[PDB]
Amino acid sequence: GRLDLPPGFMFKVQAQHDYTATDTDELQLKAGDVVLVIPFQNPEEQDEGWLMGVKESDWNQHKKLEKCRGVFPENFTERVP
Repeated sequence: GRLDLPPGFMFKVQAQHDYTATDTDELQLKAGDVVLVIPFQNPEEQDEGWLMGVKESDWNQHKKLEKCRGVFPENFTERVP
């Protein structure tokens, strides 16, 4: 996939449910998905219980992550050590 990693990135997470998100910049998660926790552009754009993360596949497009950026409920996902 990508050659470089996203700056500010935190870690990889694993969804535990299928949350269909349909927005202009939402993050669709599927029960058993892989998403990376990254620092959004601002916390004022983040919701309560939802953070800015990108899917594993999207990572491959890290080249244009700026267009892969999305949001997802952390309480609906799990942290991957």
